[PDB]
Amino acid sequence: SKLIHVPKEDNSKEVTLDSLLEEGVLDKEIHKAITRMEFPGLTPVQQKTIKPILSSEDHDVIARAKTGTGKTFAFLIPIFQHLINTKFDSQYMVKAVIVAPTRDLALQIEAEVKKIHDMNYGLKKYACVSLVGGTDFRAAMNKMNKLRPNIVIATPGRLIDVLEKYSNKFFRFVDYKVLDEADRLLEIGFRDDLETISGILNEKNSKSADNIKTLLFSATLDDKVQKLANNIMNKKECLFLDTVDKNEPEAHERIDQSVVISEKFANSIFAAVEHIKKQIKERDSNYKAIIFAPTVKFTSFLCSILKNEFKKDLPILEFHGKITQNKRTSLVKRFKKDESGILVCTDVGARGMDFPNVHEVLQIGVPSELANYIHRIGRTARSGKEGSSVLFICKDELPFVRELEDAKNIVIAKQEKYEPSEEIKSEVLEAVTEEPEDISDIVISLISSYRSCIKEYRFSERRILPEIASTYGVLLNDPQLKIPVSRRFLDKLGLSRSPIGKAMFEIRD
RNA sequence: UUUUUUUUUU
Ligand SMILES: Nc1ncnc2c1ncn2[C@@H]1O[C@H](COP(=O)(O)OP(=O)(O)O)[C@@H](O)[C@H]1O
Ligand code: BEF
Ligand SMILES: [Mg+2]
Repeated sequence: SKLIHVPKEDNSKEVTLDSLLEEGVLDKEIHKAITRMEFPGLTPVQQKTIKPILSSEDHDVIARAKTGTGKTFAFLIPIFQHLINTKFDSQYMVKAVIVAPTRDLALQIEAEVKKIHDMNYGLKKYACVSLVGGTDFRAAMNKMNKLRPNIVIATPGRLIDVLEKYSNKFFRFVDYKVLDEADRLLEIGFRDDLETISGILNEKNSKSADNIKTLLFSATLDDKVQKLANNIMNKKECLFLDTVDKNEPEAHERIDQSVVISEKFANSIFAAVEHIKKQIKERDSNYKAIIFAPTVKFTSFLCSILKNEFKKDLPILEFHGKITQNKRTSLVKRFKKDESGILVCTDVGARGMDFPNVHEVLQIGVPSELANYIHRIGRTARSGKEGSSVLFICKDELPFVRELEDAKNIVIAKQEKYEPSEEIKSEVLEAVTEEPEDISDIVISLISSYRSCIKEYRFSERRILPEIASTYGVLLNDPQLKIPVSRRFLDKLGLSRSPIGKAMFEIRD
């Protein structure tokens, strides 16, 4: 299908809510709702995308805009307008399906729809229901029946669950599907699900298999996403609306980025603790930060350390996929409103989540995918605010920083070295209450995660894997100690005849 | 000795 590039333009006429109203693109009722939010104007992505999404042309839309620049309302606004435009047709049916890669992001988008409802009660008739995992299925279906929503927000697993059973009842008149964080939803592990979703919606559609228009939004996408999306894009033409230059880096330029390089992976823990200590002192505890970590087990561990160091100074919140969904939702609600605190999380929190006035994003180790560097640091410097980011890595992780330059054109100007004092090591290690078996579980989780990104980040396996494994000895304060394991375990992992494996593990069976 | 998420509260 034909990709029509509309690149970033410098001197184009400003689009406003009033101008869209006067032109007849927006109804008074949606104009009202957004106006009462009292935004200075519409963000570039909003100015660029609202009219084309609503256009009577037979096209799909792809939109790139940097983190925190209003992509959500960029699709919610025209969606509401479409509901108003067709308000007498199929009024009890879902007309827009919005898909997101995490439950908390889907629930956030639902909360944004609710903000529109609250700014004009006249829009409550265009109801919305979220379909996400970890919530009561029956209770959600009762809500579908009671409210008969025109907008569904969902995560892929639960949506498929619902579609396999109820696609005929609610989903035969869908006109739009939106993939928020589209590049993530088209990666392995989501792509098959999005193709299943798209296939069901297209099959069940009462007009035709090509009726549904598809909108793709992300801070990170290019021409290659069209290929990946080929099986789910129905229309003969695709409009690519870009608010970023082709050779311009996708990272938000307002973010003051730095990297702190240690000799050992474990030393990044001490570096982060000292950094947070300094920030709490210098900002007089007026400090709101997010710290990312590679695995669930390590995130949980890092949270324990940070509570011991800092719970007296600030709240420490633990956020990952093994936290119950009720608790995930309450901590998201709290961190959105809190002035200060530290959110400790996995990449569950890397994309989309809008926590106002985060001062700093910290990272211990590398993200789960290259693009997530940009999304992680984009949790700060949102909606015109300032922000900083610090990447804490060890020397053997440096090829990641080179790949950011080579692949994504991101050059981190501020780079410095770190070496922990014996004092900070003793302070941090003494409060660790984990048993050796727990430390083994934690470090093994790191070995497995780092192993899966060796090719992507161009790591040297022979250096990175022993370095990660050596974290076990460092945390037990005995550098020559190796991780005790069984031969069957080493066989499973695939390192039983390797010198790399012998440097990491001791076969204490 | 589940590597980030993602139905299985249908
Ligand atoms: N026109 C606007 N002017 C100022 N702030 C806005 C505008 N539209 C949305 N916002 C705010 O910007 C923040 C980030 O929006 P979001 O849609 O999450 O960004 P993105 O999805 O592009 O990362 C939200 O708090 C939202 O209320
Ligand atoms: F690009 Be955003 F932080 F959803
Ligand atoms: Mg977003």
